[PDB]
Amino acid sequence: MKQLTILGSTGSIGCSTLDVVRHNPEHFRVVALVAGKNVTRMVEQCLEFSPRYAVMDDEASAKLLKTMLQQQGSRTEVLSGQQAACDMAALEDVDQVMAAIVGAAGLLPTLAAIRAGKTILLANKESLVTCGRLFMDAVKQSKAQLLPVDSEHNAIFQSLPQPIQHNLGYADLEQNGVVSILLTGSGGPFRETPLRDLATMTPDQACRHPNWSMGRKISVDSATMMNKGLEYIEARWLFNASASQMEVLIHPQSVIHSMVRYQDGSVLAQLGEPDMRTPIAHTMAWPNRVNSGVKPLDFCKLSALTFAAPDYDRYPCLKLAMEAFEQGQAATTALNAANEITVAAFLAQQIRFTDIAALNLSVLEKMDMREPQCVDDVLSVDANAREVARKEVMRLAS
Amino acid sequence: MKQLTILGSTGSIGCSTLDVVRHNPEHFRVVALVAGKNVTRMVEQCLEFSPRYAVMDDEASAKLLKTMLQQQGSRTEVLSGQQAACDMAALEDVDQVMAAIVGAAGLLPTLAAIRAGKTILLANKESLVTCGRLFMDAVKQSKAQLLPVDSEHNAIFQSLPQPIQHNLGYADLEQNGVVSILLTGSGGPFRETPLRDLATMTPDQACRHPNWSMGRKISVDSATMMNKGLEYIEARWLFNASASQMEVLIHPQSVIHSMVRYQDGSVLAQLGEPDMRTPIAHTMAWPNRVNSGVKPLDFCKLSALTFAAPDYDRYPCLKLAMEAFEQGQAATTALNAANEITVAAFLAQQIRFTDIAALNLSVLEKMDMREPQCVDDVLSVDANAREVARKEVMRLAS
Repeated sequence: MKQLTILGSTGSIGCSTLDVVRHNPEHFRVVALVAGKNVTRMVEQCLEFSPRYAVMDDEASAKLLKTMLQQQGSRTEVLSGQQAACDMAALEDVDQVMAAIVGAAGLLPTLAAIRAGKTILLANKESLVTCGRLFMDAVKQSKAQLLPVDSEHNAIFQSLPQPIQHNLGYADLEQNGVVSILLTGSGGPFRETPLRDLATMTPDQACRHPNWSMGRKISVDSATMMNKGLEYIEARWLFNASASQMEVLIHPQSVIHSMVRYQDGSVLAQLGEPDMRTPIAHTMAWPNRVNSGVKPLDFCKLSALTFAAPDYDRYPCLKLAMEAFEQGQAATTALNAANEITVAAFLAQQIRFTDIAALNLSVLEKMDMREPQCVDDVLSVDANAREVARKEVMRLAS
Repeated sequence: MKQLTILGSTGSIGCSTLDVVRHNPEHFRVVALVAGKNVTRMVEQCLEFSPRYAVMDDEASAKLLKTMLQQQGSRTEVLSGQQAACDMAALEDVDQVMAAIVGAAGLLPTLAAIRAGKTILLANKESLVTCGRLFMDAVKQSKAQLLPVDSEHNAIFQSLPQPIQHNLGYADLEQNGVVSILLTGSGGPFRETPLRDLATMTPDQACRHPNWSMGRKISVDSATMMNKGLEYIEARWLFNASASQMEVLIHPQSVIHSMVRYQDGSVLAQLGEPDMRTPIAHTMAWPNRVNSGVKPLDFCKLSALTFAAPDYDRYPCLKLAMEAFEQGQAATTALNAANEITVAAFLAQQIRFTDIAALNLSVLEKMDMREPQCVDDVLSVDANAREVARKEVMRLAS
């Protein structure tokens, strides 16, 4: 029986996680839930899973949640604030922590889960893009077990050897028969449009906080393969791989989610339906399995599997991301920050598509910052880079 | 440092095994070699790997080998006979035993390797088709570690969880997250013709004892998918899977060598070049890896990956093999024996292609034997079935 804390229970990953709990009330039990302002949804989950505690963004929200739960017979106790989240991640009884809170707000709470040595279900992969060094170091110390939730990372993890799985982050690939990691993907035709996505979003698989403004940034990051690059930066930290132990492959149908190349010629891969309950069910039941309510992949109703090396010429960002990794976390944090701004600039037609990679590049060159020492320097580099990218994006719009 | 005995060192699998030893003289050391009448080749390997002992088919051969080795300064000692082979498989210093001796001659020596609790590199998969119960039972007792050498089995094994890998044969799939095993293949167009094979056989990768008469039986067994069925019977013993935990998929390009379906929706697969040094290098270095001198699979120079459920109507044998498994090892041994005879009958145009499945079927029905208790009853059922299939094949040719 595994007890767990969910950081960001009112997002896509959150409800997905709970549904795995729902189908397996005999293997899991929510100890605490953490969210932002979504009171209504929070109440639902508390009534259904009877968590010990529940944390919201601010007290105004905590109070409302505290009232509704009260006038509805709920033993759950309510708290609020960032520190309370961090404390929820370190509770003694907690075995796993689903780190599904994106952005800065997710850094400290996630770091505290590691500090405490909890099994960490990494679902905010974007945090390794900036605090890769910090998180991975802290992991090495507490021996906290990392289990990637993202689709490709989880595929790689599932395809690696036991010794590397049990010591994710600080093990050695050469010593364990691993020649390279094959990060797969598809972007250009950037897999699917945010338009076709909205059209096929069913009435229950929409726990994902709306924000249409985001699905657009994602598709742009997918057209420039900047998303592949962040996956690259991330993959290198998690698996502790070198530039020469990484291989990027374009795979259109997305059936194979990523693979691992071995010394004897063998290559291991994980395949499956695009449902996020598979990766999630995997990390939660590791090192065993559980049903996630996902359909078995049907090999008869599939399209041909294709592969191709990316054309680093049509997609400068991917090469730019791979290059920043070599320049350290200051470079990666900067690259990420500038991209946020330049992509927004492009959507707001202030610049052209092609200027994204250009501006991103110019920004990295104009900056000269040191390697972030803690979550606070990362944020400093972040904010510092967002400023330059802005002073730049306007000097062009003129 | 792993010391090993090779049973059948002058065949395709044998030299392949030694080449893995050749590239890794720091991880392996041949303790003894076993072969038949190929004196010349035996001498080569003894001079190159300095085995402690060498065993041949009969003394005439042992004497010749003993002379040539002698008049060429070889400390290796020579023996002959079946019992000597069995003794070579049970030597204290031996860590692994490459069981690459096909047919009846391979049963006892392989059984003795298991009895002794050696790590068994199963390369004569056809032995599980008749003594599945015997071998698997004996394995369970000595805790001998089985490591399948065949392409699909090794792919499945590599794609299974640790607990099942470390206890191959007697573990439970349900309990370890495994829903089913996906045995892949291709036969009709039966992959490649023995004609196109001869044409592309290079001057060094021809350690395979000639016998063109065999490559033909293989292609016929591939056109009737009787080979898929034996893979099925075998796969069930090794992985201890039920009829419902087996799925047969047709996969033309043979890049994916087989896969495993999991409870959470994940499916694991192993891919690679068709070279037998990969599976071999894997079983020898398990649970770690070693270089096998096989080229890394190039995903850029591949053809589209296709899958399809087999049409059990066009290929009765596959359905027949799956059905015999349910009837026990008497049925499977019989099915195999009759097939030998009927396929030979077809090549010798005494019957038609379509009569193979028919005759195979009639034979199973006309027989009523008990479950083989030991290697001797299996041989009895075998010989008993070969006789019927003959009395039948001639009543038709009339």
